[PDB]
Amino acid sequence: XAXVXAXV
DNA sequence: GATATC
DNA sequence: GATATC
Ligand SMILES: *C(=O)c1cnc2ccccc2n1
Ligand SMILES: *C(=O)c1cnc2ccccc2n1
Repeated sequence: XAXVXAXV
């Protein structure tokens, strides 16, 4: 759920 | 480092 | 299960 390097 | 909503 | 980036 975090949106950092992936954004899910 | 830099992590939480589906 | 469902994950990558400066
Ligand atoms: C988002 O809350 C979150 C938490 N754990 C994960 C594990 C693997 C892929 C994506 C994820 N997203
Ligand atoms: C993004 O590429 C990425 C990869 N690994 C992580 C681990 C912990 C927090 C954030 C992250 N972001």
